[PDB]
Amino acid sequence: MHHRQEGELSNTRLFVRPFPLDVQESELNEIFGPFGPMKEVKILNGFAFVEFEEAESAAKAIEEVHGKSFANQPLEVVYSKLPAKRYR
RNA sequence: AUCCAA
Repeated sequence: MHHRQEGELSNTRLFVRPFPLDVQESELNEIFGPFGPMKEVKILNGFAFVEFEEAESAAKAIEEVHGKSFANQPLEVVYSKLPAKRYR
């Protein structure tokens, strides 16, 4: 498969889906926040990316938020594409 | 409703 869908995922950058078209960063901060200090959040059309300041925090938020109720259905949580690959 | 950032 092409590298657009393959590569090493970050232990801190989480993928979250499915989402409604009305999810908010304030919702995910209450769900994922109790798992450690968060680095960044971004909500999008069908998903969001929740990053942690620690790998153990994100790894726990997967093992705890994966399969939780949101928009009347169980969502999923797993590792997402690695951040900070941008040039410098 | 399934990968965007940096």
